Amino acid sequence: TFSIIDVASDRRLFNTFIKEWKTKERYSLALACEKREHDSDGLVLIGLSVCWGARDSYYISLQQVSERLGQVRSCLSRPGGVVVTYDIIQVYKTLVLSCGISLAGNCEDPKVACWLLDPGSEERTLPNMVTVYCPEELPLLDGLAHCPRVRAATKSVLVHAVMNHLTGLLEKDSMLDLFRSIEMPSQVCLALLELNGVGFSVEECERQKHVMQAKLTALESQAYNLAGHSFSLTSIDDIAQVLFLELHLPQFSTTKDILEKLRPLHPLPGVILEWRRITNALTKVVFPLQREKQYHPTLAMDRIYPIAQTHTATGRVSFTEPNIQNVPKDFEICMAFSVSMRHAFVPFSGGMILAADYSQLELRVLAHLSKDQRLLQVLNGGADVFRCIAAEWKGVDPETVNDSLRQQAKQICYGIIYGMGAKSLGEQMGVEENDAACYIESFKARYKGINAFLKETVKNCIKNGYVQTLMGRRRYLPGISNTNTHIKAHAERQAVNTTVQGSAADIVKLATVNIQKRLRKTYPTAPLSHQHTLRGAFFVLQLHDELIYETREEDLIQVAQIVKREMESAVKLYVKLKAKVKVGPSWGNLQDLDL
DNA sequence: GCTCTACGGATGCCTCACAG
DNA sequence: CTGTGAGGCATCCGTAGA
Ligand SMILES: Nc1nc2c(ncn2[C@H]2C[C@H](O)[C@@H](COP(=O)(O)OP(=O)(O)OP(=O)(O)O)O2)c(=O)[nH]1
Ligand SMILES: [Mg+2]
Repeated sequence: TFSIIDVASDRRLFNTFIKEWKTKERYSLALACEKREHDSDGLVLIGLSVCWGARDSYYISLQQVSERLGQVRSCLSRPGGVVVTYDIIQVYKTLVLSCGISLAGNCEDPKVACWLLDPGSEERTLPNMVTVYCPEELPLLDGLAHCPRVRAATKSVLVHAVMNHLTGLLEKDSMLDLFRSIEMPSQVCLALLELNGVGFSVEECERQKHVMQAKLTALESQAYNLAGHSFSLTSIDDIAQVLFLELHLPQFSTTKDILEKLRPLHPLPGVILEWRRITNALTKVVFPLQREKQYHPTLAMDRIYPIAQTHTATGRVSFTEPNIQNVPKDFEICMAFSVSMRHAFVPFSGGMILAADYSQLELRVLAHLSKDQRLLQVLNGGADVFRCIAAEWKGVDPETVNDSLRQQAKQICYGIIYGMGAKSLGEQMGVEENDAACYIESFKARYKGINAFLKETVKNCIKNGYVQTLMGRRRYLPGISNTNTHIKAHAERQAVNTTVQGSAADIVKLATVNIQKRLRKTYPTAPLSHQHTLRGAFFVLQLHDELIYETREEDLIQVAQIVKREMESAVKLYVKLKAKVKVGPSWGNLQDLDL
C-alpha cells in the first residue's frame, strides 16, 4: 500500500490535499533536497513530502506555482495539527533558509523521543530505528541515485511509523506530556537560535588575535629562555623534560590542576599554562570562528552559526564546531590587555545583548526535589548559598566574596551533591582527606533532606534501573546493580546528577519556551530570527541556564521584564527561580540590569 | 568514588599485508 | 611458515564551558 502519488500535480488534487491536511491532528513532513550546491527553493530544496498514515506518502514538488508554497506556509504556520519531522532543527533551518517558512504550532521529532527513551544510547539513524523499534517496515528502507522524491516518501512514512511506536512507548514511561509540551518547543527554540546565529565582529576578533599572537611569541621566547634551550610546547615529551626532569616534582602526565608545588618557585609552569590557554583559545575559537564566520548582509555584519546536538545523557544542549558555549571568559594579559573572546560577539546596529542567567539553579531544583526545608527556607529568603559557602570556607564576610572564589564554592557544593569523594574534595579545597570527609559528612547531616534524597534516588534507581527528573525524563543506568564497585559507584553518581541536572535542564527549556511565547505575544510583527528577512529579542545563545537574546535598545526594558517574569514563572516549585538579567553593547561587555 | 558536552590527542590492543 | 610494521579503529583522558 506504499503510495508515492504526487498531490502537487493537479490544482483540484492539491486543493483537496490541502483541505484534508489542515484537519490532520498529526502528520509527518519530510524534506526533499537535491543539494547540487550547499538554502534555496527550486535549486537546493526540491519539495516536501507528507504522510498521514497507513503507509501513504504524498509529495509536494517545489520545482517547475508559488501558490503551493503559500498554502504550505499557511498549513505549516499554525494551520492540534502536530507535524513530526526527522531532525526538526535542520528541517526548520532548511525551510527558513529556502522558503522563509516557519514551523509554527506543535512539532515532534522521533530522534527526540528515542533520546527520551534512552538518553545514554547512540543517536539512532532512521534505518537504525526501523531495525530496532519498527521492524515491520524494513522492506521500505529501500529508497533512501538518491531520487529525493522517493527518499522523502520513505523517510516520511518511516518517521510516522517510528513516532507512532515511540508515542506508545512514551505513554508507558509517562514522558508524552513532557515530550509534547517542553522537549519539542525547546527544539524549535534551538532551531531559531541556530538561524539567528550569534553576532561576531572580526575587527575585535582580529585585534584580540593579534594581541594573543604577540603574547604567544613572547611566551615562547620566555619558555625557550627559562629552560635554556628551544623545545616544542605542543609535544608532551618536551614538557615532561625540563619540568619533572631537572628540579620539579612529578608518562608524567603534565596537565592542569597540578599547579600546587609546581607553579610557585620556578615560574616556567605558569608560562606554559598561559601559553597552553592562549593556544587553545586561538586554535579552538579564534581560528575556527574566523573560518566559520559568515556575512549577514541585511544586518551588515558577521555572524557565527552553531549546530546544536541535544542528544545529551542529562538533557542538556551542546554545540559542535564553533563551540560558542565553550568560548572562554575574559582573561588578562600582562605586559594589561583583556582577552575577551565574548566581546567579539556583538548585536546588530542599534541593538543590545541581553543575558539572563538562572541564579543557583541546580541548588533550587535540588531543594524542590529533596523537599529539604532548610535549603528551601535559606534560598527563598534571597540569600546566596554559594556566597555563604565561600564565606564559611574562607572565613571572610559573605558580602566580600570574589566571583572567582565563589566559582570554587559552586564547584565544591555541586561536587559534594553529585558524589565527589574525599580525595577530590581535598584537592579542590586544599583540606586534608579527613577534613574533606568530615566536610561531606557535616554537609549531609546539615541538609538531611538532600542526603535522604540521594539515598532514596540510588535505591529507586536500583529498584527501577532508571532515575527520573522533575518533569519525567528517565535515564536508564544498568550499571547500578553491577557487581564491580567502580561501575556501581559511577552509576550512583550519574543517577543523582542526572536527576538534578536533567530537572534543571527541563526548567531551562520550559523557561526558554515561555520567553519565546511571551515575546511573540508582545511583538507579533517582529521577525522570528535574523534569517527570516529589529524589535524584540532573538535568542542568540544558550548556556544551559543562561539565555542570550540580543534585544533592541528601546525594547531592552520590556524584553528584560518579559524574560525575568517567564524565567521565574516557568515552573511552580517550592523554590523561587530568581533570574539575573544583564544588558550590554556586547556579550563580553554586560552590566547588571536590576529591573 | 563530582556529572554533562565536544573534541583532539593519546593510548592500546586487534588484525592484515609482507618481506624475509 | 611467521613474526611484524603498520594501519585501524575503539575508546580514555585533558580542557574549556556549564
Ligand atoms: N557538577 C557540576 N555542575 C556544575 C558545575 N558548575 C556548574 N554546574 C551546573 C550546575 C548549575 O546549576 C548549572 C548552571 O551553571 P552556573 O555555573 O552558571 O551556576 P548557577 O546558575 O547554578 O549559579 P550562579 O549562576 O553562579 O548563581 O551548571 C560544577 O562545577 N559541577
Ligand atoms: Mg548561573
